[PDB]
Amino acid sequence: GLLSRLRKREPISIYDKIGGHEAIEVVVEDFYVRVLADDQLSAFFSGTNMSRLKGKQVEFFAAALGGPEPYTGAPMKQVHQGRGITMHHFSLVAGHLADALTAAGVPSETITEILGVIAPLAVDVTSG
Ligand code: HEM
Ligand SMILES: [C-]#N
Repeated sequence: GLLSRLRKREPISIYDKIGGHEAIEVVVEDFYVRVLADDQLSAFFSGTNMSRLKGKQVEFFAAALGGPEPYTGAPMKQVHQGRGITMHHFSLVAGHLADALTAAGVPSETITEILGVIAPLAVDVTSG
């Protein structure tokens, strides 16, 4: 936990500094509200079990930012490949993530840091 890691002189992770698991859960919920209300994106998730996705994304986002959480989903390249996702789509999704972070009160500097961890994933997520 954060306390245990601090007693062992480990640096504070992005996960811990934005409020850990509960912060990620709040942000992911908001994020998908934003994504599904965007006409340019909603169709990608037609028929997708959103309850299930949100759970995987909470795990994935937590793990990526330094949480202890198990990621239980499939690899990014295999999940997204062939879905006709372009950098324009990727960027919109990253935009909604930034907007959810802002709405949750995450300092802009830390959102930029989070996008620096996420942006590289575009190589696996896009086909365009
Ligand atoms: C920004 C970086 C992204 C991350 C970290 C991410 C993460 C994830 C995760 C964890 C899953 C769940 C995989 C599983 O079920 O095992 C997933 C699935 C999915 N993602 Fe993404 N994603 C990203 C970008 C995008 C974009 C840009 C789109 C479309 C514009 C997209 C559309 C989808 C779809 C359609 C699924 C599968 C839902 C289903 O199985 O029906 N993702 N993604
Ligand atoms: C992908 N959400």
